[PDB]
Amino acid sequence: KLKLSDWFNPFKRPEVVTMTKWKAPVVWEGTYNRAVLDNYYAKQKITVGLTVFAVGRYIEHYLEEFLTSANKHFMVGHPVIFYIMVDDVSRMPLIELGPLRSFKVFKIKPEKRWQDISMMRMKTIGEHIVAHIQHEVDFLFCMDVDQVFQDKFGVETLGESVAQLQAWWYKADPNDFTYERRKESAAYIPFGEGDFYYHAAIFGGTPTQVLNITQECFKGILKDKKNDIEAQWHDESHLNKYFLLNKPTKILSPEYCWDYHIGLPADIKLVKMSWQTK
Ligand SMILES: O=c1ccn([C@@H]2O[C@H](COP(=O)(O)OP(=O)(O)O[C@H]3O[C@H](CO)[C@H](O)[C@H](O)[C@H]3O)[C@@H](O)[C@H]2O)c(=O)[nH]1
Ligand SMILES: OC[C@H]1O[C@@H](O[C@H]2[C@H](O)[C@@H](O)[C@H](O)O[C@@H]2CO)[C@H](O)[C@@H](O)[C@H]1O
Ligand SMILES: [Co+2]
Repeated sequence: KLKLSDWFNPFKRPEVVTMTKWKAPVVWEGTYNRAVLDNYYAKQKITVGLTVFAVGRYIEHYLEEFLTSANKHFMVGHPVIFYIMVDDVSRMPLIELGPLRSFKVFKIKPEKRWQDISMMRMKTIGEHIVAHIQHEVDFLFCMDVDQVFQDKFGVETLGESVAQLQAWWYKADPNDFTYERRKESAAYIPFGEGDFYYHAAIFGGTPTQVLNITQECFKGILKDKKNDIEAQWHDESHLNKYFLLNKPTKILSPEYCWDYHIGLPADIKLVKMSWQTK
């Protein structure tokens, strides 16, 4: 059916990494033919899902900007369902959605520690994949709420398993990655090992793969807590361990999740999504 040559040309971005040793593309602005993919996926009649959690003061503020920008830039041309997880549903703001967009809201019990809020996402996402999302969408993205779409974030990002390159580390040496380095943690990665440092603010894939991502991360979170240890960067450490062992079939460049606090080097041609201030 579809082959990499049909839509992806790595040679259009020669100054950056565009392919991995396991044959996965790194999608940079200029390398992809979105028109070919729009037509390809429209034939298939796909629906894309997007989960976001919002707890505490995050609820009304970031969520409005996130959803407003998402409705504007996320997978335009194809049906989308927004899955919104909140602790108090009263905080859910009213965002008018465009054609073929809808949403569902669920009330979640907020955890005590800010670290468990972020990590408990993994369990909750898996539960809703089994309960309904596996029957509602063909691809699924899970995103932090404290970020904002800036340009088209389209079907060029879809794949079996999708990882995001952390903007601060994509040109760094693996020995400088902030992996979990304690052998006692399930997320342990030795020095000299690792392909990239992936950002936990964006990951996706088919519901099947996302279930495995979130189930395996959650089990590592669980094993760690039972040994009274918490990974350096919590779920992100476990996600990086997971993608080390289970290579993503597609990687998104830092253009798809950029921190302007870095600046704007020549590598970043067109930002599709940017961090919010932390
Ligand atoms: O009080 C809270 C805490 C967390 N969150 C949710 O958890 C996400 C992660 O928290 P932050 O965005 O505040 O922190 P970071 O930018 O440091 O998050 C990054 O590091 C985390 C681990 O520390 C996770 O790996 C996360 O996926 C990754 O984007 C938020 O986007 C939000 O969706 C809330 O809604 N409210
Ligand atoms: O290292 C993972 C961690 O990165 C944070 O980003 C830091 C970055 O690591 C640091 O080099 C730079 O000086 O400041 C950035 C902003 O604090 C992310 O904020 C965090 O979520 C993790 O992804
Ligand atoms: Co964040």
